[PDB]
Amino acid sequence: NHEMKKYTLFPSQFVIAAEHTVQAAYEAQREFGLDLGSLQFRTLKEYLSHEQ
Amino acid sequence: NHEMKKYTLFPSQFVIAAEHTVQAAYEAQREFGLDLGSLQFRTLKEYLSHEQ
Repeated sequence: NHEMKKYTLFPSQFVIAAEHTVQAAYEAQREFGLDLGSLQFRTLKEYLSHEQ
Repeated sequence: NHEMKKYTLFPSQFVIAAEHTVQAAYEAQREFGLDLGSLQFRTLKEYLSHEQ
């Protein structure tokens, strides 16, 4: 004779965020000419894969 | 978020001199025919690099 079984699967989620202010960004741009938004964006993008 | 720091540098100095009298120099030149000034200058130049 024969028999049958079954199994299941399901995924999960993740979430992250970053914060910065206008005056700090303006001061950094005036002094060093750096862009904070791109820095934080790339940092989050890298950190997600690293922790995965 | 991110943080920054600072570091600094600053150099130093050195000084060295040589001395020879006239009486002893003439006596040595008469007796042996050497050159005290050139020998002293060369020794100074060598030792300056050797000490560093």
